[PDB]
Amino acid sequence: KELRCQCIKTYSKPFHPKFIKELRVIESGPHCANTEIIVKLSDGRELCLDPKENWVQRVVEKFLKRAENS
Repeated sequence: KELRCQCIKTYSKPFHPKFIKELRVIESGPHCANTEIIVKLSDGRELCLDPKENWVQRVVEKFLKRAENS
């Protein structure tokens, strides 16, 4: 399934990676001029995050490292 940009907005306040349970990273391409990072929170809500922000990069990496260790 091929979708246009899935994010309407990004969430701008830093938060702890403990609240992320799933990550999707969709590189830019014909479908969407921007890379999108979509996180699923503990309770199933989803947020998009700005891939360019340092805090976002850090939170994604911390989630990935935790998830890789189960």
